Amino acid sequence: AQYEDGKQYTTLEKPVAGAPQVLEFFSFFCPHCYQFEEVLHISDNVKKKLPEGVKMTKYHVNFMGGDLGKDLTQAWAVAMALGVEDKVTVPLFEGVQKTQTIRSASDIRDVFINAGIKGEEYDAAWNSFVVKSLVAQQEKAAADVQLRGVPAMFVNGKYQLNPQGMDTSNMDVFVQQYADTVKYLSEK
Ligand SMILES: COc1ccc(-c2oc3cc(-c4cccc(OC)c4)ccc3c2CC(=O)O)cc1
Repeated sequence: AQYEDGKQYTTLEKPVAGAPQVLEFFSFFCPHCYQFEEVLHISDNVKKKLPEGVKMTKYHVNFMGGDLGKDLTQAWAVAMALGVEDKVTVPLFEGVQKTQTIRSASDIRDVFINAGIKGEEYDAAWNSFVVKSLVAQQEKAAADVQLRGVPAMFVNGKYQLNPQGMDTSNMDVFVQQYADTVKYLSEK
């Protein structure tokens, strides 16, 4: 078998029902997550290898960064509620890891302000029960698979990507193996 459990992916002991087709977990504090987003563009290359109907879901996690870690998960909920993931992902990553200018909830907000989101919209979304729910959903999804590491990707609540079984001498080969794997799992 060219794909085998334990190599390119692992299988969940207890599967999760009702999960999204493709589910990614990441942390703006997470060094490999910065690489998947800015250097390797994992999500985008996965997306391009799937049918157009497949739903990709990406969630932030709490277990890195203490207080800011949770602030970031609420802010990611704001980003999803407002639909501006594509406007704030890069500045969030660089604020936390490149310039290290994100050191409080107020600096996170600055990112959205600079990115074009009006102060009133941000604060209204930040404090909304819609966002509280989106925070709960992110947490719940993570809880379902006892997530202790990011970046992580799960396919149909049953399969987890195992980047440790993939060649890393070449960034492009590595993301294609990763993307081709997601496609193979999406079809099991
Ligand atoms: C859930 O926990 C985990 C999450 C991710 C990893 C992981 O992240 C990785 C990133 C890269 C990389 C990134 C940017 C350029 C680049 O150059 C080609 C290579 C390469 C390999 C890995 C691995 C696997 C391993 O460590 O063997 C491990 C554990």
